[PDB]
Amino acid sequence: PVNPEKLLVITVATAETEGYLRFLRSAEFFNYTVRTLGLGEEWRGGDVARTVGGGQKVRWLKKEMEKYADREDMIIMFVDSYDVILAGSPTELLKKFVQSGSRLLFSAESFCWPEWGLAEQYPEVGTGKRFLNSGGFIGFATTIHQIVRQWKYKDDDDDQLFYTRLYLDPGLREKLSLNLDHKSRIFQNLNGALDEVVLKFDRNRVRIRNVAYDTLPIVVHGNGPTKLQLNYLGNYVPNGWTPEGGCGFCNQDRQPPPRVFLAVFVEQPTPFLPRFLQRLLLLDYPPDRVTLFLHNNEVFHEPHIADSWPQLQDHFSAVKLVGPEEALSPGEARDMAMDLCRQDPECEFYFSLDADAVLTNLQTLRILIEENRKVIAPMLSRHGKLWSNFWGALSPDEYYARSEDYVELVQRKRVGVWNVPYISQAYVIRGDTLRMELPQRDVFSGSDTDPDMAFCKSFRDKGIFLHLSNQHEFGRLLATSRYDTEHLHPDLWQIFDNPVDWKEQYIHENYSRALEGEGIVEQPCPDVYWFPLLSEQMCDELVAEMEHYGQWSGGRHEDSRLAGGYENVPTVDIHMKQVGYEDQWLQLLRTYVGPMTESLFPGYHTKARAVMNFVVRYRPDEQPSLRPHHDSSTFTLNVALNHKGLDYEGGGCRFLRYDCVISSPRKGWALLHPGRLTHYHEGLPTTWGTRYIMVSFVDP
Amino acid sequence: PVNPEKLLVITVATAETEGYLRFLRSAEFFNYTVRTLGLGEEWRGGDVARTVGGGQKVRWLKKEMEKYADREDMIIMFVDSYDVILAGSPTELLKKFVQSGSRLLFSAESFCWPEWGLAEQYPEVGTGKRFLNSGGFIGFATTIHQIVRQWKYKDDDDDQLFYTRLYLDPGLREKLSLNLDHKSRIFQNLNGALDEVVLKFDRNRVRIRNVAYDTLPIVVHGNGPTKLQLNYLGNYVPNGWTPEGGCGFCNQDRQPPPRVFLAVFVEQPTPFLPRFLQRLLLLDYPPDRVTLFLHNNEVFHEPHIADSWPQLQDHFSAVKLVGPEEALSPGEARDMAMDLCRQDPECEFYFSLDADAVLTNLQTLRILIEENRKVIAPMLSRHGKLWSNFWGALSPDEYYARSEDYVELVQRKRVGVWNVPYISQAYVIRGDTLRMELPQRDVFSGSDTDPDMAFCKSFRDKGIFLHLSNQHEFGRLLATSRYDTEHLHPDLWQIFDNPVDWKEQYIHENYSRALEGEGIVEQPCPDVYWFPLLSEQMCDELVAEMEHYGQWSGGRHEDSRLAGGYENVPTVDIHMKQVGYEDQWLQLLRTYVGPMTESLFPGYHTKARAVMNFVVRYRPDEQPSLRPHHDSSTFTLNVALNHKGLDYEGGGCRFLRYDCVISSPRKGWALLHPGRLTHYHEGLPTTWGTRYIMVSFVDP
Ligand SMILES: O=c1ccn([C@@H]2O[C@H](COP(=O)(O)OP(=O)(O)O[C@H]3OC[C@@H](O)[C@H](O)[C@H]3O)[C@@H](O)[C@H]2O)c(=O)[nH]1
Ligand SMILES: O=c1ccn([C@@H]2O[C@H](COP(=O)(O)OP(=O)(O)O[C@H]3OC[C@@H](O)[C@H](O)[C@H]3O)[C@@H](O)[C@H]2O)c(=O)[nH]1
Ligand SMILES: *[C@@H]1O[C@H](CO)[C@@H](O[C@@H]2O[C@H](CO)[C@@H](O)[C@H](O)[C@H]2NC(C)=O)[C@H](O)[C@H]1NC(C)=O
Ligand SMILES: *[C@@H]1O[C@H](CO)[C@@H](O[C@@H]2O[C@H](CO)[C@@H](O)[C@H](O)[C@H]2NC(C)=O)[C@H](O)[C@H]1NC(C)=O
Ligand SMILES: *[C@@H]1O[C@H](CO)[C@@H](O)[C@H](O)[C@H]1NC(C)=O
Ligand SMILES: *[C@@H]1O[C@H](CO)[C@@H](O)[C@H](O)[C@H]1NC(C)=O
Ligand SMILES: O=C(O)CCC(=O)C(=O)O
Ligand SMILES: O=C(O)CCC(=O)C(=O)O
Ligand SMILES: [Fe+2]
Ligand SMILES: [Fe+2]
Ligand SMILES: [Fe+2]
Ligand SMILES: [Fe+2]
Ligand SMILES: [Mn+2]
Ligand SMILES: [Mn+2]
Repeated sequence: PVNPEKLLVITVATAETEGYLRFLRSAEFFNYTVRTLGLGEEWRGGDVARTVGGGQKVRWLKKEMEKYADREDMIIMFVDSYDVILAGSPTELLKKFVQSGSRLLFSAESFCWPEWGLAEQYPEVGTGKRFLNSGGFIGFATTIHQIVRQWKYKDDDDDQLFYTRLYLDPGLREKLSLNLDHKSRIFQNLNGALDEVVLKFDRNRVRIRNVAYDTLPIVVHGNGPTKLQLNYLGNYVPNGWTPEGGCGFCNQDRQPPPRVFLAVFVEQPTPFLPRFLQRLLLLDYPPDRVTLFLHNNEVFHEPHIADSWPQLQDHFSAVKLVGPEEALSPGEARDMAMDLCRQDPECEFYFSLDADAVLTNLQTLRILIEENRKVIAPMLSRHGKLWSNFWGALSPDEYYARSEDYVELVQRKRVGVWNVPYISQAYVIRGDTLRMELPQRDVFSGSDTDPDMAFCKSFRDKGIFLHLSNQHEFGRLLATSRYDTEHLHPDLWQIFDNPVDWKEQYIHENYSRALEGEGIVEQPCPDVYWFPLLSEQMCDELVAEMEHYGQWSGGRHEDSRLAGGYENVPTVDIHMKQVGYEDQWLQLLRTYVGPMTESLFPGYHTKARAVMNFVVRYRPDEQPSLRPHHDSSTFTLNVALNHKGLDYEGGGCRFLRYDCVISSPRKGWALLHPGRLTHYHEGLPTTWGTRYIMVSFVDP
Repeated sequence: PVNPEKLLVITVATAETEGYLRFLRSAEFFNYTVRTLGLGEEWRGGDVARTVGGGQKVRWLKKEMEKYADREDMIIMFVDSYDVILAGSPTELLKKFVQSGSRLLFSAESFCWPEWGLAEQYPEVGTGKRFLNSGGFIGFATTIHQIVRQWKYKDDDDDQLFYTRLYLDPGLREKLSLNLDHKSRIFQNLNGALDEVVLKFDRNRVRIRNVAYDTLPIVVHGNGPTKLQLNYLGNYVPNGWTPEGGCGFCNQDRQPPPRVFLAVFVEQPTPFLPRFLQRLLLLDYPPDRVTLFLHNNEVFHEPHIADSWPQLQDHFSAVKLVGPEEALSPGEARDMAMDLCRQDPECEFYFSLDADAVLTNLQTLRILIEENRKVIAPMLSRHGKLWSNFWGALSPDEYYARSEDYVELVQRKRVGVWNVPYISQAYVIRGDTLRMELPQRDVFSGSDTDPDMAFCKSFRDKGIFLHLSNQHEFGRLLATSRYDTEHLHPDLWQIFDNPVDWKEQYIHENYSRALEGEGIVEQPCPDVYWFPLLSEQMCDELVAEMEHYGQWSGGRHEDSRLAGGYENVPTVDIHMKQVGYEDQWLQLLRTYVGPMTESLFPGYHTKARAVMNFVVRYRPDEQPSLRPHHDSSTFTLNVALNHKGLDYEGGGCRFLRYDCVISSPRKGWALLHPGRLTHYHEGLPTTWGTRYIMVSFVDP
């Protein structure tokens, strides 16, 4: 058994990149011994991701190997560091090396690179990989020194070609006992073998398994165009995320805070923007340490920004508004906001937030800053759907693709901080990263590529990890796809696209607690129940939308009411189908009135059918009252839309057979009474002002 | 001015017939002086209504006139008595006689009788009547004596021919100044002039007016085949019935009573015969003075007669039953019953009563006996219709005809005792009339004529008046036309044909008082009303009719009930349409449940639509309960059909949302509760016996 104290891992790294630190973490997990060559030096090996080169690695290794030229007792493994993670122990590594019977074992790959013609000089192998890969090899220090000492070439010459031609010398190959890891027992190069590699999980550790050769490799090399696939594996292997310990690089549990440049982007008509702007004032971060930048591209949102701008300017240390009259494109606005933080050394963190991002966690900014990453984004999903603000994978031409663990992350079956290829809508970028690693102005612009994609690609080109955290509940994403702005209050029509946000804005705040019991629902008259339904904003906007239409009924008008025999009992009103809001109001009936009715009348079941839905207006000089009658309905919904005294005097509902009077209606509250046989009722005269009510004859 | 003390009326009468007494009454009304010739003698003038004759009148007048042969101061009017009424005063009579300028004025008529060939010897007249009528003439005693003294012929020779040939002597006509009353100024012969005579009314007196000649005749002669028309006029003229004094020959205001032979006739299947038989025990007349005869021709009624025969035999002095096994025809049975009283000198009055006669006035027998007529009938009409138990007129061939005052009598605009040509169903005949005036056995039989018509014709042939009294409310006539006896209880199906009687038998006795307020209706649970509806007999017969059908439902059966979502809530029941009683029960709903519902739920209006009508049976070994559910109805009718404790234990209705239980239902009482939304209810288990209820889902 070879002593693990005799094993030395040698790698090359000119800077402590995130890839290098990910490698060191995997090495320290198995208690490896790693000597790093080249830290602080300039990389003279040319463009590594674009062409051949990397000879500077061999030059540095050759100089380092002169100390160990006679050390037969020492085993040395050389690996890359930026795109390599370790998945096995040094004990298992050395046992597999001895089993190989080799004295210097190179990794094998599918492609004969960089000279494809040399592939016939290679020995013929069976199902295994056939050609040498310089990204990783392990052997005796003496044998390695005899190979690397022959290096006499330029810093940008290809290292793999140098090792390949030495391996293709049959005399040298057999004298020094050089070999290749054909079946990936030790080294797993990913390029050309993505469909052979799967994750193998354990309790507190993850590995990869080669399903082609049924092996458990020690070294995972994301060589060539497999960087993102290695990022994916690196989220688990070796102790990234485990079924028992969760993520092992996050903060599972949570004096001046860093100064932050908060940039808000409104690049399309967005629902509930006033609610988004008011939510900025509620973010749990000292506003004296936050600078606000807001780019609005929509003239539709100019009144919204203007309403809240005094409070924003009074809240944050400094504010800046870039409006639609500046003709900025989204890529230009995002370049400008980011460069405003880059050119300010007092900007310690950059926080980009889009209008369709609803942050339910007011501690989002603290949590992401405390995660201490270069770039990190909170996970935000469309409510009840799989769509969210990140991608797990890329198609070969850098387009959307679904990763194998995307659904587990969105559903939060696995939580942590994840290295992902794409993020959007909300992210926190370290300001020093913008200054030292991405100093260019054209991060979002420069191409015909989409700005969101150009931003992520600009960071991936620099080796910057794009982190995504589902460690906490952060928020959701608003549906903005087909937002109809051709209304006086477009957010009234958002009951389908954004139901959660529509409820919080238009459904009464105490509605849910009333539905869950708690003695909020009243019964002022026998079998006439009284519960809060609509918020004051819903009533104010609904009435406003009615008067904006203006076509109130009068004579020649018929309602589904029943007086003495044949008799016409009309109201001055506007029906929901007149204004195009019936489909929306019927959804409110199905979602909110239906379940309330079944709770109050045990035994009754309803789908909330309603042909007659309309808003009644009462006025002393128009029609101030409604004479006794029945309703063509099983039960009737009567919602007060304004305040008694403030907006009108008099009014009220009176149930004759009980001598019971709803003297003082409540704005947004609803009456629930049977419509036939027993509740002959009457609308008491409106003596002053104007009285609005919303009426629905349910289940006719 | 001729002194009325010089006027003498001479008439002939062998007996004081009703016609003679009607004449004397009219004479005494105007204070006439009447000498009657021939009382007590045998009529030897032959058949007067069948051929020529009447010379016995002239023989008696001739002998009487010898006293007055020289009395120039005396005016004498001769008239018939059996078919003559007086309509004017002697003063008006004598003024018109002087105006004629005649010394002996005969009545004129349209027909030259009895020798039609003599009519050319008559003088030519204009529009007036041309020929002599011997029924009435007025003249000086001297002139009359010179005419009648020439009588030298047989008792059965024609008097009119004797007077006619004397009048056709032109020398005698002009010497004695004989004349005819061409334009009916004094005498009005009815034969050949019915369309010229109308009644002229006054405050306390009625006359007749001749519309052809615009005259007011003094003497009305119903000569020949106009007896019934004179009977009609005699009901008014001169003081029969007047607009101010009413009838002047009736009892407008009401110690052993006379013995009576009560004959009951059941000649067809008759509805409510048990109720008729029980009503006999309630007639307000001492039953020790009544003999009961009952002829039943229907085997369908044998059980009914048998049920009540012990009580009848115990009630009346003597009883006799003639059943269907005797093969008697209605004419033979009515002959037998009438002759049983005729051959008994202890029978003082005969009271014939048919099964379709409902006597609502228990004092009917006293009232009719106190009227002191030979034959008298109480007016009984079909409820709300014009059909009744008498005719006002006859067609020329002795068939039905409507008299000019028929509707006034049936509607009781004119009330009194009326001389009518036909009566039926109920009449009281003086026993001595049967013994002295109609001794024949074949009163109803003998012809192919209908028995009811043969009976009336037998009395009209003898000059017996058939009196009808609408002076009081006496009763009604049952509809027996299409009585369907193919049921276990046929009277259940009588809601249409006899609604008044159907109500009194099957609608609860305290129902009406409950509908009119009076605090009988209860409200045991909120909006669940409780009122009496069906009598105990209705419940017992309805349940019996259900079990006689026997086809109770079970599995595979569906009702219009609503449980949790889609759910089947059936009952072991029989629907009304299965047994052919839906049209009848729907009538009960329209007539009795409808108005009660509108009274209890002010504002609601209903036509009592009900598709689901059925009788539910609950049993411990079958289906003892009904689980919570709603009803496919606006309101539900729940009628208990038997007694709790006596017929079943347990059971009852429970309304869940009110924690209210109808623990003790009442037989024949009905529950009225809404069927939807608020009154989720349940049928409590029937632990012992059998529980029946009638259910209707109204206004679905
Ligand atoms: O700026 C740098 C770039 C690279 N390196 C070292 O050199 C190693 C090679 O870089 P990469 O992993 O990105 O390159 P790949 O493994 O994808 O394949 C590439 O390797 C080197 C290139 O010259 C080859 O042409 C190509 O095969 C790195 O893992 C790192 O250890 C630095 O130390 N500083
Ligand atoms: O039985 C009788 C019948 C008749 N009379 C007297 O004789 C009168 C004539 O009898 P009716 O009124 O019934 O006969 P009418 O007036 O209809 O015509 C008839 O009169 C007598 C007949 O002989 C004639 O042939 C016919 O014209 C009676 O009014 C009555 O006063 C009797 O006193 N006893
Ligand atoms: C929702 O419920 C709360 C409490 O149940 C309501 O609150 C109160 O408001 C009144 C005056 O508006 C105060 O006098 C009370 O002290 C408040 N109580 C509490 C506990 O805060 C609240 O008004 C309800 N919402 C609406 C829209 O009516
Ligand atoms: C109709 O109403 C009368 C009285 O309102 C009911 O009569 C009483 O019957 C009870 C026992 O049945 C007696 O104790 C009372 O004394 C009776 N009262 C009177 C005033 O007679 C009668 O029962 C009702 N009819 C039905 C069918 O229930
Ligand atoms: C690494 O070595 C330390 C001793 O310095 C030991 O506590 C730890 O358990 C080792 N880890 C593994 C995975 O063997
Ligand atoms: C008839 O005479 C009596 C007197 O005896 C008189 O009282 C009565 O009024 C008279 N009737 C008429 C109608 O003249
Ligand atoms: O004004 C009211 O409160 C009653 C009006 C009513 O019942 C209706 O909407 O038909
Ligand atoms: O048994 C009862 O009283 C209730 C039965 C019922 O409600 C029904 O007829 O459907
Ligand atoms: Fe309307
Ligand atoms: Fe209403
Ligand atoms: Fe049924
Ligand atoms: Fe029911
Ligand atoms: Mn590499
Ligand atoms: Mn006569």
